Amino acid sequence: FRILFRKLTREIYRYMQRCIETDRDFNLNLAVKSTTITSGLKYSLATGNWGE
DNA sequence: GGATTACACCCAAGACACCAGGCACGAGACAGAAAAAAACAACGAAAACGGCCACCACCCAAACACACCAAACACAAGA
Repeated sequence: FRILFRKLTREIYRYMQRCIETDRDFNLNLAVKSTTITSGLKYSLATGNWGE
């Protein structure tokens, strides 16, 4: 979970780099790609390979 | 620095890339580089003042001699 959540926070940074340039208010519900942690946990528990 | 580490067989389970900066084209600005002109060096022409030979007179150089001093064989002294 630590690995996958640092992935997610890096995505949030990469997104706030672009969207903020537009100079708009953003609701953060399009800023988090929730599928990263879900897909990672599911991949590890379904394959056994413990990691990205 | 690499390279190799038993042989045969059975079963199950998941994936069979997604997403992000570079090539082309897509347009500005100082730098990669090109054109010019004005204060840089020299040379031609005129002006008059510094340079060369006279003229010149007083100050330093040579001769004469003075007395004075430094000096050198040797008759005498001496160990």
